[PDB]
Formats: sequence, C-alpha cells, structure tokens
Amino acid sequence: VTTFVALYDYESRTETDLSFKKGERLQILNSSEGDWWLAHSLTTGETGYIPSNYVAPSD
Repeated sequence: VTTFVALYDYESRTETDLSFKKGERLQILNSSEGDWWLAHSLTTGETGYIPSNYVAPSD
C-alpha cells in the first residue's frame, strides 16, 4: 500500500506533522516503521508526518 485514506481529522501541532481531513487521500511511500509516517496530500499538496493509526488503504 502506497496510497491511503484518512479515517479521522488531524490538526497539526508542531512543525513536522501534516494536518488532514477525514477522507483525504495521502501518498505514503514508507509505512514500515514508526508511529509517524511521511505523507503527501493528494488534496492540498502539503507534505508531512501523520499518525500511523489514522489511515486505511486507498489503492
């Protein structure tokens, strides 16, 4: 899986995390380790870290 969909809204809290809305689709090329995965929004074009438990597959 390299494209994912948000299950919940997330508001960013620091300089490295990415805000996103429930249903927003995210490209995530590395999801093999950690609680935070680097994601790129297919909606907004913004990029940053998202919580691993906030997304489900979308490809």
